[PDB]
Amino acid sequence: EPRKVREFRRREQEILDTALKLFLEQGEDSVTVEMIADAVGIGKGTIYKHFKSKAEIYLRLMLDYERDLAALFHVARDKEALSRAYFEFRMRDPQRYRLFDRLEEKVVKTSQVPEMVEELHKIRASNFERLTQLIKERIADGKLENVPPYFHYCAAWALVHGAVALYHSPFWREVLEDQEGFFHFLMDIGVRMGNKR
Amino acid sequence: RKVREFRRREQEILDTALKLFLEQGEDSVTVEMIADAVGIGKGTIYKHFKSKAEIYLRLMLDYERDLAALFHSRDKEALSRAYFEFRMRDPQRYRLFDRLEEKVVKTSQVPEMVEELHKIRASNFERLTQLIKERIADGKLENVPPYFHYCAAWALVHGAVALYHSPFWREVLEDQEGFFHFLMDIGVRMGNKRK
Repeated sequence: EPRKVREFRRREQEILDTALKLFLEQGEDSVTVEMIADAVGIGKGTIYKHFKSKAEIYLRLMLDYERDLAALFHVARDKEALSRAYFEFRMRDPQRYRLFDRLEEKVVKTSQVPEMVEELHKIRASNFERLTQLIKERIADGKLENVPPYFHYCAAWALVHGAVALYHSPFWREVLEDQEGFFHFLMDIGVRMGNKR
Repeated sequence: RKVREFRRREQEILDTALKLFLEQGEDSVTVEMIADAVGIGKGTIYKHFKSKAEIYLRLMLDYERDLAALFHSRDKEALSRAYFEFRMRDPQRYRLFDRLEEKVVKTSQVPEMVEELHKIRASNFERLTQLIKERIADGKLENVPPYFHYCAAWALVHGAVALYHSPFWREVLEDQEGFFHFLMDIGVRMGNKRK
């Protein structure tokens, strides 16, 4: 684990953590590589050693999301607890969720960075298979109703999507007085959704 | 009472404006095109609808009155299910109405109808809150603030409508009518108390 590489990776990560933060505070189309560099304490030449364009930063953030999801699914693990962790992971960062929805149009569906996008789709396919495997196992264990597994997949997607929209609604955030009470209620809903009667 | 040369026609004007709105996008549809699809000239501008905005508001007002009629018609579970069915049928109309919130409702257009829309939406909000409170009191729903259940119903419906607009749904999901009733089961079962 040489020092040179540990410290290259650590800077790379600060670049990414800083870019996301700037993207979410100011709107991604404002933010340049240059501002991300100034935010981190480094210059043009240095940031280009890690990312040659904002688009590579964009895709790398989404790849890291997909790798984080992959790591959550990676022994007879507790599938109920994994279901809860899956919803918590998905609803943790609603701003990032919403950013990724726009990045889907602005860079994924254009292959501005074609090698990274090709990779993104393959890990997504694997995460899709991992999530539906969890579904099939909860069905086989009698927890989930025995309907096509994509029914539960689509339910989960819908719940996460509207939960994120709920958090972006001016009307909704004020009615939501106890926000962590509600969050845990939402997790319970997700784990319990489509449970066999 | 012979009044209904007007009645019949009005419902046909609305039914056809909406269809055109959803097929071609509302910004592109004119009263001219609506009188055309229905088979009339401009016996539509005295047919109520002194403008398209009045058609827009009428459609939203009709939607909220039908929602109101749902709550009026004893079986709280069957009513909960009818509510989700009502909200999730026609996701395209749900999306039109969302755009009209910004394009029409939150402006000075047709203020008398917007005022009425705000009132009956508050009415319907209170009837939903009340059904929730009853289901909590009757032990069916978990005893947390009613707005927990209300926000959760809003999120399910909203995410459902987006799902119905998604590349996934219309190309890989096979059994759409079974899925629909599965999603309504989920809404009815959301937040139920476990004994």
